[PDB]
Amino acid sequence: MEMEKEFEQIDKSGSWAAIYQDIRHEASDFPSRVAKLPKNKNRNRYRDVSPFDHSRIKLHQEDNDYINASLIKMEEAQRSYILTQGPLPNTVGHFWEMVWEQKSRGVVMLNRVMEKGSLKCAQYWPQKEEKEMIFEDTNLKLTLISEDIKSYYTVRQLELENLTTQETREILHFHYTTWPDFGVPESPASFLNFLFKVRESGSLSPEHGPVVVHCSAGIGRSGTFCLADTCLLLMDKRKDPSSVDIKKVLLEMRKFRMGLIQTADQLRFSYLAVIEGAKFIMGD
Ligand SMILES: OCc1ccc(-n2cnc3ccccc32)cc1
Repeated sequence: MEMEKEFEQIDKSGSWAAIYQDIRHEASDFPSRVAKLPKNKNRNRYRDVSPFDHSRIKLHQEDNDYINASLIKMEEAQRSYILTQGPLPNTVGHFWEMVWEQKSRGVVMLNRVMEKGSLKCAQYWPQKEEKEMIFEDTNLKLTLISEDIKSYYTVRQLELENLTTQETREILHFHYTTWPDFGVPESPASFLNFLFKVRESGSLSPEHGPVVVHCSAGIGRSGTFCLADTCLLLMDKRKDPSSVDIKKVLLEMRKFRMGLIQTADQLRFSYLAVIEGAKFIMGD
């Protein structure tokens, strides 16, 4: 079926939970043996969210190459994304090592450091120009260059230096600051505006390594971001945009990381975002 009318048909019939449970039943199951080794317990935030072995990002280290991060490679859309958990106190150096080694231009953050009165990820970037951060375990230096605070999101320019070679690179930090502590946003307008700002920066384009996107577990809000982006790109590429099937795209992405889209409300929000976004791309 088309999307917008499949949407109204699920709303009127109140069957979002049944649709979402079908997706969970059909989703791929691949091994995640490296994630579960005892030496990696303090490298995982949640015991039930792990990268598959076949798609995990490897650190370029011989001691321990493990990080909780996955490469999502979308062949028809010609887009790739790295989805990862929010960094832990003992993985902030690994996180920036990955950004460096994978040649990423942008980092997309979809959570606040504290939500619901608890810490959802480490404070992993510097907050003042004159107070830079040094990660001694991976030999990197990170400096805040500039910060632009808007009503729904903040964009930061960062300098990452590999202290071993003295090479430097400019990284863009795109921080969506207004996702509610409970539920999903009422309108997708600010989330779509944010997605378009990431696109306009070059961070999603083939002349760079994959964008790094995270929330707390790296599967819920993070899954919503890449699902909406890929569906909109396919609607631009195909002769028949109504052929794009958001459930089929989500199941393809779940071949590369488990659990993408965590609730039926996140599934409905993803439909809403793609529907509204497809009107702005053209003229309605
Ligand atoms: O790239 C954004 C983009 C491109 C095309 C379209 N689009 C045009 N006609 C359509 C019919 C059905 C569904 C989507 C449609 C939307 C969004």
